[PDB]
Amino acid sequence: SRMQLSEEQAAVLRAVLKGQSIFFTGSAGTGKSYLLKRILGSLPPTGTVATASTGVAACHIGGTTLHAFAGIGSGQAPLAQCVALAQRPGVRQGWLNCQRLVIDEISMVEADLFDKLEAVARAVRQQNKPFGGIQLIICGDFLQLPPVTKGSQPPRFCFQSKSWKRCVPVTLELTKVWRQADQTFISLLQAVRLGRCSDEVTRQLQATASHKVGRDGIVATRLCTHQDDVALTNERRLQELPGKVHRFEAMDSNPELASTLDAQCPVSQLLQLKLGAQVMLVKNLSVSRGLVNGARGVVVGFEAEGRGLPQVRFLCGVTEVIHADRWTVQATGGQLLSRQQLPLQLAWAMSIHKSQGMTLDCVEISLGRVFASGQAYVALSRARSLQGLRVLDFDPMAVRCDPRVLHFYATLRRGR
Repeated sequence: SRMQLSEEQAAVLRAVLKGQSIFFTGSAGTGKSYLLKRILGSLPPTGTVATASTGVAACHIGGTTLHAFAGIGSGQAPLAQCVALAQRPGVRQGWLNCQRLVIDEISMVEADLFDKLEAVARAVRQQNKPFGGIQLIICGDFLQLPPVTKGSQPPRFCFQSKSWKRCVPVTLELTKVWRQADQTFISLLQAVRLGRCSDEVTRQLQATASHKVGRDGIVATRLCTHQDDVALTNERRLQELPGKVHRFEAMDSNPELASTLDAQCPVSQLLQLKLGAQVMLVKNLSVSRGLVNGARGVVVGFEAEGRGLPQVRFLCGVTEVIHADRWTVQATGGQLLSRQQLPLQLAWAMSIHKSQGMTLDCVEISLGRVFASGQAYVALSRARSLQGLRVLDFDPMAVRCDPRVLHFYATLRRGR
């Protein structure tokens, strides 16, 4: 075990191994990802179900989406219907065989959906205990973006559900800046997350507006709010370059489901590159050499023969030819599907949604406009340090947070 756990992280692990349902929570940069991986290595594979609310986060933990596991379609039908969908052959044994259920990215789950899931559990398993007697291991942070709904009315946070207190009797916090993160920058994030933008926070961010962050042909990625505008942007920037197009097609086990893999793993069926393309790594190839998720680079060549694989120069100081990697996704019903493709994305632009669970080493962020509660904090959390970041037109009016969620955190802090 490469690194020793902190006293706060050790407490979580203890509780989990005694069989207790627990929610653990804290800002970015407190070691939540490291702790999830240590929990999943410590538990028996048999009966342990790793899930996340998103595709992006599910892949980072080698699991599946909560939507796919559940098998209740959208969750919006009456209980008896949801319950009938969960009874379907493959979907049903997943519920029966689950002993411990890990759920990352809990901020994304709306309260009415948590309540539907909890009742579906008790019915399918014929067990009167909370969530059908499953040991729940829940990770996230409600000071992130609010949950989305389609349901016409306001969305409600997961902690407002009728079954939350019954299901989650112990909550523990991670508060210290983790040993793989920068003290100065995480301390600034922790102030922004609580809505608190002092004159010194505003100075430190405004001071980055003039920063040159790239070098050696690598330029900063512009962080954006919406995935579709991002794809058009990256495609237009690639079209402007004069080099010939190089195409890389995925090898899929089940090509009749490519759309599903496009939507759940971090790479597509077809990757196009040229000399000069701005790229981002999306697998951890080597932590010790800086080849981690979010590492920024530029294409500097292609192999002259064979498959013509790209040669990438990274900001971290590595130049290397990038080969195909593998991802496995679990479909509703349980079938394992696989995609082999290069672990690279275009990176003139990147959305907040597709960058969850990672940080970039070369990034530009615009924060003069007001966004939702938690938006300024979540965007700044995609950077690593003040050195790798340029903030345009920062305004402390950009910083808003949800007062109901602040009171939830203040109660937790008063405990200890």
